[PDB]
Amino acid sequence: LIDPRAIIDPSARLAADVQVGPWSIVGAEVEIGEGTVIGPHVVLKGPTKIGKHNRIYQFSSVGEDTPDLKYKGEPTRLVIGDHNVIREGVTIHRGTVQDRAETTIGDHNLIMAYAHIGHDSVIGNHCILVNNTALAGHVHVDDWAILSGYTLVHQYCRIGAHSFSGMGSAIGKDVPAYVTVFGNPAEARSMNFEGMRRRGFSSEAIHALRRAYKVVYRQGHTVEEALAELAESAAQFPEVAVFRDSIQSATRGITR
Amino acid sequence: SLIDPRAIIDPSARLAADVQVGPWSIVGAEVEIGEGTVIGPHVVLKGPTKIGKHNRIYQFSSVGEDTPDLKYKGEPTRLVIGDHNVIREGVTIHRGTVQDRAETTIGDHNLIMAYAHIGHDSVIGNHCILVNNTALAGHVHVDDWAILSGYTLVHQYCRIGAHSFSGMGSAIGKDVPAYVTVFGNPAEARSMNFEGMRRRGFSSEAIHALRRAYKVVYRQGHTVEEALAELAESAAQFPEVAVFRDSIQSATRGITR
Amino acid sequence: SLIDPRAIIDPSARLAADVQVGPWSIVGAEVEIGEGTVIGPHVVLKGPTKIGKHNRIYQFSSVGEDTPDLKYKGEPTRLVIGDHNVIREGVTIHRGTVQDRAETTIGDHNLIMAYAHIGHDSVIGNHCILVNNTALAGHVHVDDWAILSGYTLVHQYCRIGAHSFSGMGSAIGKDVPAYVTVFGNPAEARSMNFEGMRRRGFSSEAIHALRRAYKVVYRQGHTVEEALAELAESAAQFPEVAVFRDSIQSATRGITR
Ligand SMILES: CC1(C)CN([C@]2(C(=O)Nc3nnn[nH]3)CN(C(=O)c3cccc(C(F)(F)F)c3)c3ccccc32)C(=O)O1
Ligand SMILES: CC1(C)CN([C@]2(C(=O)Nc3nnn[nH]3)CN(C(=O)c3cccc(C(F)(F)F)c3)c3ccccc32)C(=O)O1
Ligand SMILES: CC1(C)CN([C@]2(C(=O)Nc3nnn[nH]3)CN(C(=O)c3cccc(C(F)(F)F)c3)c3ccccc32)C(=O)O1
Ligand SMILES: CC1(C)CN([C@]2(C(=O)Nc3nnn[nH]3)CN(C(=O)c3cccc(C(F)(F)F)c3)c3ccccc32)C(=O)O1
Repeated sequence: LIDPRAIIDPSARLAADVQVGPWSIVGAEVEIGEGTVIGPHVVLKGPTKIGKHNRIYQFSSVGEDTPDLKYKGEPTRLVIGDHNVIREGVTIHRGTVQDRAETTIGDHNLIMAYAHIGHDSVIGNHCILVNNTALAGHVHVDDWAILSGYTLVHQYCRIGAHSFSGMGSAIGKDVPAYVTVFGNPAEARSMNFEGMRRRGFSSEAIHALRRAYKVVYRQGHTVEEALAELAESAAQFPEVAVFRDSIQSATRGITR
Repeated sequence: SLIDPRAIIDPSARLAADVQVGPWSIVGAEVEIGEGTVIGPHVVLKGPTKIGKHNRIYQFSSVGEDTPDLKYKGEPTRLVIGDHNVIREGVTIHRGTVQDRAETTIGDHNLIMAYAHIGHDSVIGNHCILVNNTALAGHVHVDDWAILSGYTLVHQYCRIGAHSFSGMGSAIGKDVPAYVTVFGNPAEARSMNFEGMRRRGFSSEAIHALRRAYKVVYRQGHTVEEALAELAESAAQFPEVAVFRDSIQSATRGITR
Repeated sequence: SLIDPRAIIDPSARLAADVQVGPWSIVGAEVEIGEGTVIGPHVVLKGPTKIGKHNRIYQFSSVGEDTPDLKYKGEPTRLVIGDHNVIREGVTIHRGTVQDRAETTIGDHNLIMAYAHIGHDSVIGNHCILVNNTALAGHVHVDDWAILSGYTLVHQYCRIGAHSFSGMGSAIGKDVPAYVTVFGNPAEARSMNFEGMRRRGFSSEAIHALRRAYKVVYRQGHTVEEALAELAESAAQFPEVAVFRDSIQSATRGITR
C-alpha cells in the first residue's frame, strides 16, 4: 500500500488504506485520509490536510510554499476535502498570513494536468479546472464552476457557482454565478443554461435566471438598480439568490 | 539495450532490441516498445500501448494515461505510436475511449515539444510539430507536416490540415484547411504556409495554384459548394491543390475563416 | 549527508562542499554547482552547465537539455546560471546553439516560476521575474528587472527591455522597449511601468523625462530614425532615457506598438 521506494516523514499521519506510489515524498505535517491514492513521483509538503478517496497523479507538487515575495516561511496550511482528482503535474501552494493562512479545496473537484492553484485560493465542490488553468492567489471558485483550458485568473477574483470560462480566457473581474465568459480580457457572453439543465433546475428557475441576466447586463441598470430589481425574484427562487448574492459580493466590479 | 535497474518493468511489458529505459521510469502492463526506442528517466508509460522504433521519450512525460473526462473508464482502449518520434519533457498523451475510436494514434517523424497534450482519440499523422504547451482536447486529427505553434489550443473534433500553421496562443474551434495559416483566440485564417511549401520543395506552379485556391475559398463570397466546383480544374492539374480541396470538402462543421 | 544517496552525481560533476542534492536527482557530466545551491528532488541537470551560488532548483525541472530545434546537431554548447536564482517546479532551460554564441545565460536574483521555458541562446539579466508558463522561443534577451506575467509567449530574437512588464497571456513578436508595459495577443504597448519605477527609487525627474520619451517614439508620428534623434538630448540628462533610447536602437524586429 505504501511503496517502499516512497519517503514518508515520521510526523506524517496516513489512514489505513492510503496508497503511496514509488519515489513520492510525504513530508512533515501531511495528513492523508482513508481511500486516498497518491501516485508515483508526487511531492506533498505541509502543513497540509488531505481528505478521503482523493487521487493525486505523478509530477504534482501539493503544498509547496508560494514564491510570492510577501511569503516569509510562516506555518500556513492547505486543506483538500474528499473525492478530488488532481491530475499530472498540478501545483497547489499553501496560504499566506496576510490572508487567513490557508488554501482550501472542497469535494468532487477535477483539477486537470498542470493546473495551478495559488496561495489562499478557495475552491468549493464539483468544480472542473481544465488543463493549465492558473489561479494567481486569493481566488474563490464557487461550486459547479468550469474553467476551460489555459484559463488565467487574476488575484482576488471570485468565480461564481455554475459559471463557465472559455479556453484561454484571462479573468480580471468577478464572474457572477451561471455567467459564461470568453477571451483575454474575459467578457460576459451569456448564462450557462447547459450547466443548469445538467442539474435539473426547474424550467421556471431557468426562465427566472434568464430574466435576472437581462436585469443586470442588458437594461442600462447600475449594479444597485439591478440588485434592487432582483430582490423579489431572489426571495422567490433560491437559484436567483445565488446570482443576486454573487453580484452583491463583487464590489471589485463584475465581468462585462 | 540498457534497462536501468531503478526502472519498474511490468512482466507483461515487451521491449525489443536496443530499447533503453532510464532510472525511475515505469513501463506498465501491456506496453510494447519497438527497436532502438529510448525512454528517459522519470517517464510513466501505461498500456495497452504500442510504441514503434527509434522513438525518444523525455523525462516527466505520462504516455498512455486514461482521460480524466470519463469518471468510469472503459477498457481496453489503446495508444499507438509509430517510428522516429520525439516526445519532449512533460508531454501527456491519453489513450482512446470506448465510446469512439478506442485508440489515440501517432504516426512517424513527429516532434511533440514540452508540456504538449494529446487528448483521447486524437490522430496525428507524420512529420508534424506540436510546439510547447499545444493542447488537443480530444478527437483531433492532425494531418502530415502540420505545425501547431506554442500554446495552441484545439477544441474536440477539429481537423488540422496537412502543411497548415497555427500561430502561438491560437485557439482553434473549426477545421483548419490544408496549407492555411491561422492566428488568434478565436483563430482566424490569415494566408497560406508558402514558407513550408518552399521548404518541402513544391514547384512555383503548385505554389501559384495554391495562392489562387485560397482566394477562391476565402475572398470571393462563394458557398463551399461553389468554391469546390471552382477548384475542380486546379485540383485535377495539381495533387497539392486536391489536398486543399479535400480538406475543405471533408469539413462538414465549417472551416476557420 | 548533503548529496542524497538516491541522487546520481556524474564523476565529471564539480559540486562545492555545502551543495545539497535531493533524492532521484541527476547531476550529469560537466555540470558545475556553486556553494549554497540547493537542488531539489526529481531534478535533471545536464551539461556542459555552470550553476552559481545560493541557487534553488525545485522538482521536475530539466536544466541543460539540448533544444529540439532542428538546427542544433549535437555540438558542444553550454548554459550558465548566476547566483541567488529561484527556479520553480517543472522549468525547462535549454543550452545554446553554435549559430549564436553557443550559450544560454541567466544572471542573478531571478525568479523563474513553475513550467516557464527558457529556449536556446536566451540571455536573462538580474532581478527578472518569469511567471508560470512564460516561454522564450530562443535567442530572447530579457534585461534587468523585467517581469513577464503568466503564460507570456516570446518569439525568437525578441528583446525584453529593463523594468518592462507583460500582462498575463501576452504574445510578444516585436521588441519590448525598456520601462514599457505590453498586453494581449498580439502584444500592444500600453504606456510605461511607472509603478515599478516609483517603487524602484527612480527620481521624479527621470519618470517625467521617460513620459516625454514615450510620446516621442509612440505618439508623434516619428520613425525610429526620427525619434532616436529627438531622444539624444534627454538621453544625456538621464541614464533612464538612455536605457530606453538604447532598447529602441537595438530592436532588430521593430518595436511593439
Ligand atoms: C466535448 C467538448 C464540447 C468539450 N470541450 C472542452 C472545451 O474546452 N470546450 C471549450 N472551452 N472553451 N471554449 N470551448 C474541452 N474540455 C477539456 O477538458 C480539455 C482537455 C484538454 C485540453 C483542453 C484545451 F484544449 F482547452 F486546452 C480542454 C472541456 C471541459 C469542460 C467543458 C468543455 C470542455 C471541447 O473541446 O469539446
Ligand atoms: C463530457 C460529459 C459526459 C461530462 N461532463 C462534464 C461534467 O461536469 N459532468 C458532471 N456533471 N455533474 N457531475 N459530473 C462537464 N464537462 C464538459 O466537458 C462540458 C461539455 C459541454 C458543455 C459544458 C458546459 F456546461 F460547461 F457548457 C461542459 C466535463 C469535462 C470533464 C469531465 C466531466 C465533465 C458533461 O457535462 O458531459
Ligand atoms: C525562428 C522562428 C522564425 C520560428 N519560431 C517559432 C514560433 O513560435 N513561430 C511563431 N509562432 N507563432 N507565430 N510565429 C517558435 N518555435 C518553437 O518551437 C518554440 C519553442 C518554445 C516556445 C515557443 C513559443 F514561444 F511559441 F511558445 C516556440 C517554432 C516552431 C515551428 C515553427 C515556428 C516556430 C520563432 O519564434 O522564430
Ligand atoms: C498582486 C497582483 C496585483 C499581482 N498579480 C500578478 C499578475 O500576474 N498580474 C497581472 N498580470 N497581467 N495583468 N496583471 C500575479 N502574479 C503571479 O506571479 C502569478 C502567479 C501564478 C499565476 C499567475 C497567472 F495566473 F497569471 F499565471 C500569476 C504576479 C507577478 C508579478 C507581478 C504581478 C503579478 C495579480 O494577479 O495580483
